[PDB]
Amino acid sequence: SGFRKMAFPSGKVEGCMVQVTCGTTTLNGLWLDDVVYCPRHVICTSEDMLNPNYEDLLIRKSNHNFLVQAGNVQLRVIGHSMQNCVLKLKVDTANPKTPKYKFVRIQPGQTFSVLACYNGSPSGVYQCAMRPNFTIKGSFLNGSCGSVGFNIDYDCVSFCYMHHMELPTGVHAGTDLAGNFYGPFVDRQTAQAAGTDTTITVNVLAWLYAAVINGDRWFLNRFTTTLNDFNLVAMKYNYEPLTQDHVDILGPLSAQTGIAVLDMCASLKELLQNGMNGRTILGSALLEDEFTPFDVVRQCSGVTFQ
Amino acid sequence: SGFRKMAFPSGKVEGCMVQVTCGTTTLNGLWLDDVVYCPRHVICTSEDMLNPNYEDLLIRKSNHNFLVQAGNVQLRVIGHSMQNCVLKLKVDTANPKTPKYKFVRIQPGQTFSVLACYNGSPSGVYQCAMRPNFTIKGSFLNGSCGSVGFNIDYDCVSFCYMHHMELPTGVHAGTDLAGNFYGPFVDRQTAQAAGTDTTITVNVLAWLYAAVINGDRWFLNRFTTTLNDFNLVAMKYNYEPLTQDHVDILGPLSAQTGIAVLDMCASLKELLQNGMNGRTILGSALLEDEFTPFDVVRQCSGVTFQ
Ligand SMILES: *[C@H](O)[C@H](C[C@@H]1CCNC1=O)NC(=O)[C@@H]1[C@@H]2[C@H](CN1C(=O)COc1ccc(OC(F)(F)F)cc1)C2(C)C
Ligand SMILES: *[C@H](O)[C@H](C[C@@H]1CCNC1=O)NC(=O)[C@@H]1[C@@H]2[C@H](CN1C(=O)COc1ccc(OC(F)(F)F)cc1)C2(C)C
Repeated sequence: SGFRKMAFPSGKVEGCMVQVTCGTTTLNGLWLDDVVYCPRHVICTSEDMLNPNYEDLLIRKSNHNFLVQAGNVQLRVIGHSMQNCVLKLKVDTANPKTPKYKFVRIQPGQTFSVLACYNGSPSGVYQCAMRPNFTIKGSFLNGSCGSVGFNIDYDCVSFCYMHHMELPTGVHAGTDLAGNFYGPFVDRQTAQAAGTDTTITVNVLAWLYAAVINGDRWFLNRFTTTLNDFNLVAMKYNYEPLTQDHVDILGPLSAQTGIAVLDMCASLKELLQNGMNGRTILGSALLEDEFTPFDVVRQCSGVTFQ
Repeated sequence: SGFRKMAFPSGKVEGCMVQVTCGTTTLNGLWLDDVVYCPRHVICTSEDMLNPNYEDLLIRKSNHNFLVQAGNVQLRVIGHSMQNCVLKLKVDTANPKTPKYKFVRIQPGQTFSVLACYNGSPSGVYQCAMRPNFTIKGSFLNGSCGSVGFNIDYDCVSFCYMHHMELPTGVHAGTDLAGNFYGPFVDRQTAQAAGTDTTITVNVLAWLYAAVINGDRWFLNRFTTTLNDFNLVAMKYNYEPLTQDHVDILGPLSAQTGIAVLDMCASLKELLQNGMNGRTILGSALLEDEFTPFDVVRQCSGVTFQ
C-alpha cells in the first residue's frame, strides 16, 4: 500500500538526450536512430524571438551551423528539415541506445513523465498531466527546451511532449514530437495566455478510489446521484463534465472496491460542497486530479516494464 | 519556474536491478560488480516469518538454492554471506552496467528517490523523505522488497535505502545498503509500530523559499521572531526544533530572496496559528516538508548529472 505521484523509470529516454547548439542558443535534442529532434526556435536569437519567419531563418543555415553534442562525442549533422515547430537534424551516426518507441499525441487529462534536461544532461524526472487548457504545470528553467514527456508501456517508449516555452502565468507550453503545439500557442514571444483551466473530474474520482483501496474511508456515503445531477454540481465548481465513457473507464476500480461509480460521485459532490473540514485524502488537503484511472490500477497492482 | 517533487533520473540504478528467488520467495536484488544485495528474509518462508533465527536458516542453504535472474540471463551464485539484515550473493559475472556508486546512511529529514521494482523490473520512480521516526511514506506492494533509494551527485549514485517491510499503519521500513535498519524495526512479523512522527521544520522553510522564488508572496510579513520564540510555537504544532545549523543551511536561500531566515520563521508562525484560509502554496493546501534546502536550490537553478 501507499500512493505516490510516480514517474516512469527514465533510463530508456536518458540514453537519447543530446545537446544542440546553434549560434548563441543551447537546448536539448532527442536522438533516435540517425535523427535529432529539437525545437525550431534554436535557429533564432534574442532579437529573432519577437516575430520570426522560421522558414527564412532556416534557408539561411548550413549543416555545420548545428553543434549536436552527445555527451563527450560530437555528432556531425548531414541534413536538416523542419516539421511544424520542431527541427529534424540528420546525423551521420545512429544512436545505439535507441529504444523501441512511438510518437503519440495525447488528450488533455492524460498524464506523462517529464525528464527535465539541461545541456543534454538529465536533471530530474516527475509526473505531469496535460491540463484541459493544454498547458502543463511543470518545472522548467532557461535551457530546458527539448526535454520530452513520455509514457512507457511494456518495453516501448511513447513520446508525447517536447518543451518549448513558459507563459507569463508560470505554466508551460509545448508540442508533440511531430512539432504540433498542444493548444493555441505559437513559438513567438508575443502576448499569449493559457485560457481558463478546469479540474479533471474523472481523475479525481480515480484518486478517490485509490484512497479507498488504501484505507481512506471517511468521505464515503450512501447517498447516490444521477450522472445528470452530478454534472450540475460539477459545473458550479469549475470541474469538467463526466461522460459515460468516463463512467465505463472507472468500471474496474468500481468493481475492485465494491463502490458504484455513481456512489463515488455522490461522495465527490459533498466534498465539493462541504470541503474536507480538516481531514486529508492520501496526504492531500486538496482534491487531486493528476492521476488517471490507469495510473491508479497500475500503481495499486504493481505493473512493471522491461 | 515551477516547482515539482522531482526524482533523480533512474537509469543508472535500473541497470542494477535483478530478481532473486529462493524457495517460494521472489524479491529484488541490487547487482554491483560481482555481488547481489538483497533482504535476508528471502531465505524465509511463510511459517518462518514469525521469529526466524536467520543464521539457522542460512547455514542450511546451498549456493544453488538462490536463483538470481538478471532479466533473461541467469546469474550463477558462487558464494553467499550475511551482513546485518541483507544478503550478499557472490555471482560469477560482474555487472558491466555498474555505475560509480557509494553506500551512504542518511539522517532523518533528508530525501531520496526510490525506484520501485517487481521481479527485477522497475515499475516507477518517486521522491521520499526519511521521516523523523525513521519510516518512509512510500508506495510498495508485495514483492517490492529489494527496491533501493538513492541520490545522484554528478555521476555517482549514493545508495541509501533498501525496502524490507510495511508496518500496520501503512508506512514502510527498511535498511541502508549495509543492512542496518533505519529506526528500531526488525525483519520479523511481530508487533511493531512507527512511533510519533513530527514535521520537518527546516524543510518547510526551504519550501517556503521555493515559493517566494516562484512568486508566491501572500504569506510573507514584517514580523520577525527570535529562534527561541519560534521553537516555542513549533513544539505546540508537533514540528521539530530549528537549530542554528538549520539556520545557516538556509543561508543561500535567504540571501537569494532577501528574506532573513528569522523573518521566514515569523511567516511560518502565523501560518501555523491561522492556517492558510483558502490560499495554497505551490499548489498545496498543506505545509510541505519533503523538500530539503538542497532540493530547492538544485531545482530552482537547474543542476544536472552526467
Ligand atoms: C527554452 O529552453 C526556453 C524555456 C523557458 C525559459 C524559462 N522557462 C521556460 O520554460 N523557452 C523560451 O525561452 C521560449 C522561446 C521564446 C520565448 N520563450 C518563453 O518561454 C517565454 O515566452 C513568452 C510567451 C509569452 C510572453 O508574453 C509577452 F509579454 F507577451 F511577450 C512572453 C514570453 C520562444 C521562441 C517562445
Ligand atoms: C517484501 O517484498 C514485502 C513488502 C511488503 C508487502 C506489502 N507491502 C510491503 O512493503 N515485505 C514483507 O512482506 C515483510 C517481510 C515479513 C513481513 N513483512 C511486512 O512487510 C509486514 O510486516 C509486519 C510488521 C508488523 C506486523 O504487525 C503484526 F500484527 F504485529 F504482526 C505485521 C507485519 C518480513 C520478514 C518483515
